[PDB]
Amino acid sequence: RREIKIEGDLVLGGLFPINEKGTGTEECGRINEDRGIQRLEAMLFAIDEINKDDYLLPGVKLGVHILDTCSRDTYALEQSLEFVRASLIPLLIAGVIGGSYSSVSIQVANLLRLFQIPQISYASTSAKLSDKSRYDYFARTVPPDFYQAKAMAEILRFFNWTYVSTVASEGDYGETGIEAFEQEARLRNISIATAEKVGIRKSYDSVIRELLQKPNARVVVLFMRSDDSRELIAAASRANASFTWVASDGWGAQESIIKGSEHVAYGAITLELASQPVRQFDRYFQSLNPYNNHRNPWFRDFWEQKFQCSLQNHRRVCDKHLAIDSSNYEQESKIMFVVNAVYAMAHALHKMQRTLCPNTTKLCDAMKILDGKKLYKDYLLKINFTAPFNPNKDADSIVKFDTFGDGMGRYNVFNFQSYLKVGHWAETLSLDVN
Amino acid sequence: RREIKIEGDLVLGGLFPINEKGTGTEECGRINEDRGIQRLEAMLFAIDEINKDDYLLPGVKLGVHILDTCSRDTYALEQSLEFVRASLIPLLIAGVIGGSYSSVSIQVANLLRLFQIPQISYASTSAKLSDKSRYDYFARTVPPDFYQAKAMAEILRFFNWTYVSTVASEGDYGETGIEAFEQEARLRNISIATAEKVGIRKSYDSVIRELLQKPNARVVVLFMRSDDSRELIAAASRANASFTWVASDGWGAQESIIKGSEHVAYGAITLELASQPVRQFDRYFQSLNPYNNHRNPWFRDFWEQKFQCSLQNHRRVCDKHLAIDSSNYEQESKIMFVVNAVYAMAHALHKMQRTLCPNTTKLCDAMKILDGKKLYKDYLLKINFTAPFNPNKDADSIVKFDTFGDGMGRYNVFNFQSYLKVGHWAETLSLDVN
Ligand SMILES: N[C@@]1(C(=O)O)C[C@@H](Sc2nc[nH]n2)[C@H]2[C@H](C(=O)O)[C@H]21
Ligand SMILES: N[C@@]1(C(=O)O)C[C@@H](Sc2nc[nH]n2)[C@H]2[C@H](C(=O)O)[C@H]21
Ligand SMILES: [Cl-]
Ligand SMILES: [Cl-]
Ligand SMILES: [Cl-]
Ligand SMILES: [Cl-]
Ligand SMILES: [Mg+2]
Ligand SMILES: [Mg+2]
Repeated sequence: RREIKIEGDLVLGGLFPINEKGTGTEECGRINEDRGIQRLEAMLFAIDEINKDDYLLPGVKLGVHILDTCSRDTYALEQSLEFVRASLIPLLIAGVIGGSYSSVSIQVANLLRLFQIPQISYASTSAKLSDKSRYDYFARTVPPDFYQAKAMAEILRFFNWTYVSTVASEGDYGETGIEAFEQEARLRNISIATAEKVGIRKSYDSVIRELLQKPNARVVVLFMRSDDSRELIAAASRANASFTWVASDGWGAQESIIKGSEHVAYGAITLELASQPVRQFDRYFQSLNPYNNHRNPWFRDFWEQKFQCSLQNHRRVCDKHLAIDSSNYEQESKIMFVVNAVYAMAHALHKMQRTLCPNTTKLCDAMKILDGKKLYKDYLLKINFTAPFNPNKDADSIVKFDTFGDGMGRYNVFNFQSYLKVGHWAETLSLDVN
Repeated sequence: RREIKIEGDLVLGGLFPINEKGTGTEECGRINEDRGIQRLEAMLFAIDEINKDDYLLPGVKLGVHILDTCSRDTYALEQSLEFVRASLIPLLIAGVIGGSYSSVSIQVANLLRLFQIPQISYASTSAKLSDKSRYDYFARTVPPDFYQAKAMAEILRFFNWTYVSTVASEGDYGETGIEAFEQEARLRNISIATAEKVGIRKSYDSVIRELLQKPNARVVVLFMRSDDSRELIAAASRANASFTWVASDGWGAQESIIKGSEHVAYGAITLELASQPVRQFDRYFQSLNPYNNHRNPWFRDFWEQKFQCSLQNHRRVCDKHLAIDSSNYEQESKIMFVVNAVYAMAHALHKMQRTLCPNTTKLCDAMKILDGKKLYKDYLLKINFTAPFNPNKDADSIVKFDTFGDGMGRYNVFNFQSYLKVGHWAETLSLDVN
């Protein structure tokens, strides 16, 4: 199999959806450029930055064992066995960075707790992962999706919107989120007219009718995914219904949802995961090409797929001058979370080495037989640090986890006109005038 | 490491506490003769009997991969990695037989569900293992300890004992059992005077006083372990209190508990796991000696430890004529459960091969890429068969599992005089005149 194995005094395992879930027969499909290639390179970028940082793990070199998940649960577990074979050629696995999808992260967390291997995910937002009776070694730099509920209800409780109607998607997201919203609304005196769930355009048209049948609530709180949100706005367009929507990140600040139904959408309050681009990362990512990137065994497949050419005769040959640049690259939204996950692990290990190895920077016999239980509970859960590549080194650039290992809730608010950043929800709400 | 690896068309993995949990530093201590050696040999005995049985898996040879757990959770998981490395030299692991202790079985179940490997335990009685949201691939031939509660309360509800007092041990056993009793008593109108829990002889003496403080209940339902039960009867002896005890298998029909306090114990109704000895097994077990048993790599250690001699110079040499016989061997209480667990797996696989391989006895390509999900839910959970070595082939010799994979509740009742078998509790109660 394909992998990135780089020796180090301590090794962080990594799991990324380098490939899309394979079609019917096959395990893996094409290369996931954004969630796969970029997120993987952001790990390598952070490891490289930590290994040049004399104030972080000055005498401990970080190594990596990066593996593809193929955006599948089973494939990720088979791969994860490398991290656990080690725990017993396999390396000194101090922790695991990943995965992306929550189904992957859940299955990996299930294997990892058995061997006391700390795990930080940069993208898995399911609420299930907050259950420490099941995922006791899991932590994440991204907040759980249920925090959007707390935030959305605060946007209502500010604007005193007490009589509100709700629509929710089917599955883990909609159901766990809306249930969290209901409970947070009940806590803040807010009432529900109709709780419509959604598993044909006529089905969404039926939901709009039930939303009209209670004309008392103008405010409709939405906790749906992208495709669901887009077809319920077109369903509100067909019936020409005028509702002020307060939607989750499934809608967010994207054009996909509002395409051809802009009129019915005006003045909708949406949520989006606040993230700041890692500038130094853009420079590193764009500098990569098949001539300089031999350490990534997927980079040639990535390149060949991106530029639709062959590096190697009925295929068109790749131009030696092709480049990842401003015309074809835009930093993936979760890069900041990948970098912060890697550094949280580095910060935890650095405080551990500092404590367990008095009068040395080097990995002493105590750290050599790593107590994962101690690393997670005593170091990882107790670290707070300014994000490494955040320009404004303020209180909202602090990387910390609550008692459940969940990252800090940081969402932005977006008004519709044209999406406009009308505020944020950190621990508390913030809005302007729109 | 030490192991029993025997090739077969299908392989059953096995886990047994061959060694006692090691002292402080060490992982493994001495050889557990009864729960380790015997239970392991009962697996090998059943595999041998199935491989001679032309009506059970006629054209599929069962192989084994038997490993030591060292009566530890971590050691069992490290070993279990052999079963999962296979699932991907490692063999075709169709299922796992074990472990003994519930902490071992819980940790193994946690690894095994990930790889869809069915698991049958012959001894793990914890209630936690009935939770299919956690242990979805686990089943057991032994019933969960909480069934004793249902049975004990029926002994009260027969004799109309409605005003009853309770004492419970600390930990998984006492607490889960007594809570199950309370709920089953509340269902049957029975009331509780004092619910005394127990984590010094004076501490048990305090409990007896609280039991006296409510002189209304003569009946005291006990859900404690052996050591706890023995010190609460001596505590009732010191204070000279006369209570009719209705106790769980922690007390059962053993002399250990009643030693020096026989008077206070008279007329106590105790529970014990009903099991019938496997006669053909006694013949096989006693026939074993270091000359004929090379397949068990622990048998020389077992022998050397049992007879306190060396097979190999300051140690006394083993007499070539020493033998496991009536003077030193008594079939371990759970042997029947080991044999039944192995056969339930064989019966499940046989019905699977029969269905998935029309017009052949041999392992066809469908069975070669085994669906553990199907084997467990569709075959293992749906098998019912007369116990292989049970003389009276009646309805109480049926090996079956409920929807949670739990084996059939079969306990015996024991009156004190001298312990006397005064009845049984199968699905319903049965008693005589005593
Ligand atoms: N938030 C995610 C999570 O699984 O927690 C969900 C998926 S996105 C998706 N695709 C279909 N439904 N949802 C992935 C996102 C990311 O990789 O940024 C994580
Ligand atoms: N019933 C058991 C289970 O763990 O389910 C409990 C232990 S016995 C024990 N020793 C200390 N406390 N309890 C073991 C018994 C067996 O091997 O027959 C299984
Ligand atoms: Cl993933
Ligand atoms: Cl979902
Ligand atoms: Cl065990
Ligand atoms: Cl216990
Ligand atoms: Mg450094
Ligand atoms: Mg046969």
